[PDB]
Amino acid sequence: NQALLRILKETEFKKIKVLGSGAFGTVYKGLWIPEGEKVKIPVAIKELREATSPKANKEILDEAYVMASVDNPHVCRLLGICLTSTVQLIMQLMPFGCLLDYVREHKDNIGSQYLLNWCVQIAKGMNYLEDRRLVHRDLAARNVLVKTPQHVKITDFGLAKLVPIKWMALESILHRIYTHQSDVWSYGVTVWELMTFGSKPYDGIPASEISSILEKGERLPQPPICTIDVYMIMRKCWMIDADSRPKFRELIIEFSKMARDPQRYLVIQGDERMHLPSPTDSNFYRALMDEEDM
Amino acid sequence: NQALLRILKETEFKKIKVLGSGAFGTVYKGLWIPEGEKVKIPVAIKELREATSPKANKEILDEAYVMASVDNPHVCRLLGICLTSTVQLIMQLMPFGCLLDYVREHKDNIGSQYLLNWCVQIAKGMNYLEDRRLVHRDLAARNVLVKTPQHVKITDFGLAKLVPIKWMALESILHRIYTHQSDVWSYGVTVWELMTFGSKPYDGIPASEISSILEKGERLPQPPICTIDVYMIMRKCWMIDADSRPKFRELIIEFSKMARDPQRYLVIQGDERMHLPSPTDSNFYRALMDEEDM
Ligand SMILES: O=C(Nc1nccs1)[C@@H](c1cc(F)ccc1O)N1Cc2ccc(-c3ccc(N4CCNCC4)cc3)cc2C1=O
Ligand SMILES: O=C(Nc1nccs1)[C@@H](c1cc(F)ccc1O)N1Cc2ccc(-c3ccc(N4CCNCC4)cc3)cc2C1=O
Ligand SMILES: Nc1ncnc2c1ncn2[C@@H]1O[C@H](COP(=O)(O)OP(=O)(O)NP(=O)(O)O)[C@@H](O)[C@H]1O
Ligand SMILES: Nc1ncnc2c1ncn2[C@@H]1O[C@H](COP(=O)(O)OP(=O)(O)NP(=O)(O)O)[C@@H](O)[C@H]1O
Ligand SMILES: [Mg+2]
Ligand SMILES: [Mg+2]
Repeated sequence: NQALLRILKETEFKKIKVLGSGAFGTVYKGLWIPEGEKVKIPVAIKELREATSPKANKEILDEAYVMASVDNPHVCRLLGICLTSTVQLIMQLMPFGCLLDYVREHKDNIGSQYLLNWCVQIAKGMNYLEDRRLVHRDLAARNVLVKTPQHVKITDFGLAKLVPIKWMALESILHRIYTHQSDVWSYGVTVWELMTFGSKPYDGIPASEISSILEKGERLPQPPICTIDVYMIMRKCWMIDADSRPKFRELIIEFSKMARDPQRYLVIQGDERMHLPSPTDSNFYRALMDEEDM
Repeated sequence: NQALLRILKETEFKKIKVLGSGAFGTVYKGLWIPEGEKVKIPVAIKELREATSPKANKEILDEAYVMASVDNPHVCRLLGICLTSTVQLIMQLMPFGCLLDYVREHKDNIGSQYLLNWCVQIAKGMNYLEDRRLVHRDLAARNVLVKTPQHVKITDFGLAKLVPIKWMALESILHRIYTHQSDVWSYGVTVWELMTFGSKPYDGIPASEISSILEKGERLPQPPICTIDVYMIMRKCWMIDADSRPKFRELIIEFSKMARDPQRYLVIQGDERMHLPSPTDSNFYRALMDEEDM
């Protein structure tokens, strides 16, 4: 339990490059230098923006042990923490970045088989989080990391009382209710990000006005490459009654069915001439970057 | 089968730094750039020093497929090949280097648990090679790679069908006989390298006079940290009768027995101030550098 979260000394790692910033911190590419060793191992470091107090560190530590205990091929694990004045958090570095930036930069080379398989994998990780009784609260394409193009992992979940309005279920906006079923709403938006190759949802609509447009029944529009079979799934994720939305276990089955005939369900120009994963190219990736079970 | 060996294009990888050179080639730290991707993935590249011909490449390819088919936590797998005029071979890059360079650099900080556990692991991979009926032919501390300080893997085996005199069994020197039993002889020298923290075997004896001294019954001397129990095992690996030498399956059992009470079997000054990593440090290493099953 507590051996899954490594407490690091300031001196055994170094921030070398800024990767980005979000709501609660700045993420750096870093190097871990093990004590007494000569190697430098790349890591990702998130330094929190606000300074905390030794008793606030007790709250952080309690949740951090939980996030270090996940064990699933499609869920990132928190690896370590350094309790400086501003707390720093360490996880595995993903050289491919987040899935949002990935679908934007490769939006002219991504076939339906990849897109559908990413949907399957994100649903697998969320179903695991539900089994562990962990609500994500901030599912979005930026919080799905690409370990390899064939293997994505959910990250930055579990942050309970520590706002991404345009990804949140109506009841989360109005009442601060976060459940596994509002994660299903955020899943639909995340899929919409992938199918639009990374468009901003509700572009140009002020966040303070989103719950008004949701209450009047407007939802994100049908992405051009999405058939209606895919679009109904996304829309069912945005039902006002949370208990009527699909469950993650069901979303696994439906997108796995569609992934077995991906060109029937996504309509992409050039899809027949698009890279798909050969066993040779997959064996190479896993041996170089991705040795974990799946 | 042949999906286990990736055939690479010249343009998808680059040599960036020379790591060392041996009998048949020069090893580089390199980078793989996947087609259509932006990331740069570190690899190790061995360029053979003599250029080959398309028909000689068929021989190389037949063997490269066999070396790409090993699956054991303690045996490195060949990952890819590029058929340039001088052939280039690609495998995982080990930032810790080979065990010979590592034991030399940490010779004042290596405890008995590590050394005995390295002997076990080297024996596990060799026993696997024997189960696969693959003769190593060039086992030596330089051909054991450190994936993490806790996990070593044997490399550069199998150049059979197709000289390190001081690691070779007498029958291999005199008769070019290489068997699993002569690998056991090379294992004995390898353990001697580790227990002397990387001393050169038979230092000051010309290689051309080695078969003379072995026939006369001379062997490597007992390293200062080895009890008679450990040295007796090494000596049994250097018996002239190949079938009287221990089997790798036996060497696993015996060195595991010693690793469960390591200070009784190795006498290292300061050993009580150096032990294995806690579970915390093993979990951290494995998540960052070493996700494979064991
Ligand atoms: O480290 C993460 N991302 C990374 N990117 C790159 C490198 S690390 C993810 C993350 C990584 C995972 F691998 C898995 C899950 C996960 O959530 N975390 C973990 C985490 C734990 C705790 C906190 C936390 C809790 C409480 C408080 N305060 C102020 C308000 N009131 C109470 C006291 C401040 C901060 C934040 C995070 C977080 O952002
Ligand atoms: O590449 C290896 N090391 C590495 N270091 C860093 C990067 S790659 C290991 C290696 C790596 C492993 F991961 C596992 C086993 C293994 O052996 N190989 C593999 C290999 C295959 C073939 C050959 C080969 C075969 C025949 C010939 N002929 C042609 C006919 N006329 C003249 C000579 C020349 C060369 C050599 C090797 C070799 O050295
Ligand atoms: N483990 C990681 N490896 C590589 N890049 C990462 C990693 N974690 C996060 N990033 C990148 O770091 C940047 C900022 O991450 P983060 O601060 O979590 O912001 P965000 O996810 O964009 N926003 P937020 O919704 O608040 O979590 C993003 O571009 C991520 O792609
Ligand atoms: N995968 C690897 N990762 C990192 N370093 C490596 C790797 N493979 C080999 N090396 C290093 O590269 C150098 C040369 O490798 P190599 O050409 O096989 O020579 P060698 O094994 O030392 N001698 P030989 O018995 O002739 O093969 C050595 O210093 C090794 O430590
Ligand atoms: Mg994030
Ligand atoms: Mg070698």
